[PDB]
Amino acid sequence: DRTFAVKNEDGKIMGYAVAMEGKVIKPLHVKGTIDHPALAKLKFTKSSSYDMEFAKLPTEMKSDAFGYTTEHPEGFYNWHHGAVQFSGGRFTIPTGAGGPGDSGRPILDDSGKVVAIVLGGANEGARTALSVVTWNKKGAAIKTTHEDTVEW
Repeated sequence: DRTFAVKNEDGKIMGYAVAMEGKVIKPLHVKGTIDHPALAKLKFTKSSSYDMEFAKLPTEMKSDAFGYTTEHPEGFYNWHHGAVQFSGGRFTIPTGAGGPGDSGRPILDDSGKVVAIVLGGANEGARTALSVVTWNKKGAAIKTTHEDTVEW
C-alpha cells in the first residue's frame, strides 16, 4: 500500500502518513512512529505553517507512491470513510463520518490520485468542513483551515 498508520508507544493508531510523489508526508500534529520498517526512522523536515512534515521516500517505494493532481473540479471525491464533496472551495463530509485518528488520510479522485490530505474538520451540523493541505500547479503547499476546526 501507500498509506501508513502512525502509532503511539502503546501501538494505538494516532493518524496516517502517505507515500506521495517521492515523499512520505504526514500531518505534523500526528504524534507517533510510522508503522513501516523502511519509514519509521527517516529524517523528517517539519513545517508549522502547513501542519506538515515529510521525508524522502526510500528508493524501493518510488513506483508505489500516490500521484498528486491539482485538478479538483467541483463534485464528489473518495476517502476511507466514503464520499467527500468539493464545492465553493471546501471539502465536506457527513458529520460523524470522520474523527480523531483520521488525520493524514488522503482525499482521492476516481483514478486514485490525491487531491488533498486531511488535517481535521469543523462541525457545521449535518456536514463537517475538512481542514486540508493541497498544492497548487507550482508545487506550493496550501493549508485551508475553517473556523473551530478540530484536529483529528
